Amino acid sequence: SGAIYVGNYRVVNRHLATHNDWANLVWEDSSRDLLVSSTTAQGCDTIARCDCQTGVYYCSSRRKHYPVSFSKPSLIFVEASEYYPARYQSHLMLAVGHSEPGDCGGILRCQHGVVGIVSTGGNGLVGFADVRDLLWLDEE
Ligand SMILES: [Zn+2]
Repeated sequence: SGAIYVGNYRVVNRHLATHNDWANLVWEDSSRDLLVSSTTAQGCDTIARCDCQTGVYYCSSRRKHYPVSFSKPSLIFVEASEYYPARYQSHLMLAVGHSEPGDCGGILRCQHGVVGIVSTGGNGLVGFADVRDLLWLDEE
């Protein structure tokens, strides 16, 4: 589990969204596994605005932050997981690393802020849903 809290936005994995998320929807995209809902309280996370390919992600199933290199956001074929069939997922970045279903929502961060959240795992790869292209999270 995990979310990003920026401005009056809450960013979560679409497969972990709550009724309150859907009842306060801003934007959602199944192909990216992302959903954004509106918040009453201001959040303090900064979204990275950059093309970094190195950062650190949180792996809840190891209670550890791991430094990783990660790929550019792309359309990646993902094997079946407990929450999606095998499919193409968009805006996805991969690294070599550990990722269980419970690790979804862990933050990937670089020197510029939050890059994305854990979304996929298996075959010794961890996939992160990028948020750096969602420039509107920074305003309004
Ligand atoms: Zn960066």
